[PDB]
Amino acid sequence: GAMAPSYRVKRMDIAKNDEECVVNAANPRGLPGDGVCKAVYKKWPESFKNSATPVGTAKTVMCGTYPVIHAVGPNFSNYTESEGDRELAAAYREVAKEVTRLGVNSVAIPLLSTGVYSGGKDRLTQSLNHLFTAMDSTDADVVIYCRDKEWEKKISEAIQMRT
Ligand SMILES: [Cl-]
Ligand SMILES: [Cl-]
Ligand SMILES: [Cl-]
Repeated sequence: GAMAPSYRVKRMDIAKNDEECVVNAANPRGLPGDGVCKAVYKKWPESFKNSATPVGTAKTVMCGTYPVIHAVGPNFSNYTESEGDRELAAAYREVAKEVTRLGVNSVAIPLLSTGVYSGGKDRLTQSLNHLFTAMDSTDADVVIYCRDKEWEKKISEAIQMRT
């Protein structure tokens, strides 16, 4: 575990993370995809061997000794708000299980279902709060990656509020 487990947020490409493992915002079929998923595919393409896994689940594949945790959030274009919310909470709980199993001291994580899976809605708070529900009981240092300046400010504020 980390000496004093923390939450941080960085505005940069998760493919250049400084953590012991990464969470991919994966699709269920293990395809290269776009956004985070495409950056992860370019950096760790070996990790997409048998990475296909259902919505609401996480599947880890090694790239050398570096773990890639393929987390499949729901596409809110396809799910109702109610059912999408259940599956988004589930994917984060499976991430917490994998991070614990691997014994890592840090993890890089994107906000699942906030990009092309958002169904055109702002899901910062929804996705962030499910991340906390899952990861609060783990002792890994969590580093949340985003791309938007206003999102970085809002995520930083949400972290500080709890402290
Ligand atoms: Cl960057
Ligand atoms: Cl997404
Ligand atoms: Cl973002």
